[PDB]
Amino acid sequence: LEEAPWPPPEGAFVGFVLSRKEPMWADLLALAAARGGRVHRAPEPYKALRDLKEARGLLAKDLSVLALREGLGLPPGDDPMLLAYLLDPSNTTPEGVARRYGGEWTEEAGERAALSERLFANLWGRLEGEERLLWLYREVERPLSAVLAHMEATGVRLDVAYLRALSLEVAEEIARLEAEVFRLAGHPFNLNSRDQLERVLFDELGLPAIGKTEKTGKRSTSAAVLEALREAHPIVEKILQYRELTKLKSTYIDPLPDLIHPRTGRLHTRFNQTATATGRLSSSDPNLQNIPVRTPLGQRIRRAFIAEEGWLLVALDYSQIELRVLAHLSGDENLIRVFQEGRDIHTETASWMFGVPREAVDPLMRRAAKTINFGVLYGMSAHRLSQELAIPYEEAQAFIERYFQSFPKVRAWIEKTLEEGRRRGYVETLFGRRRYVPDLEARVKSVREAAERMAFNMPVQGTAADLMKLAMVKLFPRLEEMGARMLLQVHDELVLEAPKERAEAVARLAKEVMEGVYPLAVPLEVEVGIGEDWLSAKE
DNA sequence: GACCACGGCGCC
DNA sequence: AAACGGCGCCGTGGTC
Ligand SMILES: NCCCC#Cc1cn([C@H]2C[C@H](O)[C@@H](COP(=O)(O)OP(=O)(O)OP(=O)(O)O)O2)c2nc(N)[nH]c(=O)c12
Ligand SMILES: [Mg+2]
Ligand SMILES: [Mg+2]
Ligand SMILES: [Mg+2]
Ligand SMILES: [Mg+2]
Ligand SMILES: [Mg+2]
Repeated sequence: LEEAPWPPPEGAFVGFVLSRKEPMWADLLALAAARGGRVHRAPEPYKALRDLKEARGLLAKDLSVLALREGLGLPPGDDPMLLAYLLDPSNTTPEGVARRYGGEWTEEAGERAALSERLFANLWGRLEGEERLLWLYREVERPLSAVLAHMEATGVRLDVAYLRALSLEVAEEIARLEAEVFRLAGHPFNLNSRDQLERVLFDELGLPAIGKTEKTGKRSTSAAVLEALREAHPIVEKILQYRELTKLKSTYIDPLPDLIHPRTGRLHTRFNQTATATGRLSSSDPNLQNIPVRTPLGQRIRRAFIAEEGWLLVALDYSQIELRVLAHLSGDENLIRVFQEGRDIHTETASWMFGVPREAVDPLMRRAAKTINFGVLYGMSAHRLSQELAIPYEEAQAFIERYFQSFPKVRAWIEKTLEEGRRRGYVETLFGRRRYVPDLEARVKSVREAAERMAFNMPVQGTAADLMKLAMVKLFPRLEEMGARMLLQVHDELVLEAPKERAEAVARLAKEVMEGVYPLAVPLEVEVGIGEDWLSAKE
């Protein structure tokens, strides 16, 4: 390309180099733009951002987030990554996309700008005739990137002093557990080492091995294996408790307070738009989509996620979303009727599991039922949920029978989905998002059947993902008008931050927007709560 | 110091 | 672990 002085014309494709991958923490090392056979290199990157009308090109959201960080209202526009991801969700990296669609991902901003221009031209051409994918791009993915950029730049407040105090307390309990484990082992060792633990349990203590690990075939020390050995030796329970505490402390309690941004005083994640095979988002650096909530200590950690002073968090959560989606996709009368009657499958299953009336089902019991309901739906074995429920194999067989027999058209939709998948080479969501599954025609059964479970799950999980994305795009401008903030997305949950005076109105509006985003054969119901912290806002 | 595979596990 | 699906991060063991 012909070198030309900054600034570039309108509609130019940007290229840029960051000191690190996280846009909220990155230094803008270089900035460039390409248009009309010319490349414009910015002598002064930060000031040059002001000359841009939009961030158009590869990883557009990243540059936009950095711009927002610097108080510049620069929205992301066209991004070849989004086009490639829609064509094939295995297109997740700019390295891969460049190689596949015409270029090479380098470390020079000018070459990145030129690459962005070429890739877009080529990828836009491949979207010719793909009207459903084109609809997803224009109406969902492209505007969503703008929404996500604002969310990333906003961040969420965290009670740092609380977590630091909690760390000291957990450390003392960990010390008690590890000391007991070493005593019971008869000698100290690296309890964090599963290799050393394996030898202690199975060679020294002579406990029976239950399972083997996948890649190397070692005797597994997983929680599922330990759960089976809970009554064989006192050391097992102590290890399980050590596992829980060290997991939470090393993953959340200790790292998170060190990740507070010095300018915003808040915690900033990244919402990756081209990272999953189903169309779901992912969250990273740090992952805020896996904040603990199951155990007491876990809930204690979730409490650290708080609203700004004078504000309140609003948590909105779709009700039984994939089951409702399944009802629409399959068209099963029995399942549709269940949601028309306003029933709760999770509660009903949980009542059966613990053998109690459905009014005696606590949140923890209902949570466990989700493993059973979705597990069985997506192909869990009779042997597994017999171990999950600690019931005889024969009973576990019977549950799987009645589950599918209650909803006959579900199995029909699955068989239809798999056959179409074999013929076309891909499955699709309700809106036409695709996932290629070539292993549907594998001659090895274990491989073929594994692919099948991936294949028929994708339209269900993906449709729910499409619906949430659409809801986010619609909801965002409404929130901006109300002075409320969209903070987090957790797959089928949104976390908002609103002024105390407007909290209830925001909750009501967001609920209605989410419920009426795209009507199905069954009503979409959304549970909403308001609180000073994340945990309180979901109760 | 970084990167890796692995086992393991937090969430949806 | 076991024929649930979808993610990212932890420490270990290991290389470079
Ligand atoms: N396994 C430990 C127990 C907690 C859990 C969970 C799961 C959730 N999902 C998918 C299906 C849900 O529709 C979607 C949202 O998760 P959710 O809100 O927790 O569950 P749901 O929306 O069905 O219940 P609720 O929101 O009405 O309480 O994520 C799952 N999908 C699969 N294949 N397996 C799962 O375990 C889960
Ligand atoms: Mg407060
Ligand atoms: Mg939900
Ligand atoms: Mg949820
Ligand atoms: Mg792994
Ligand atoms: Mg290992």
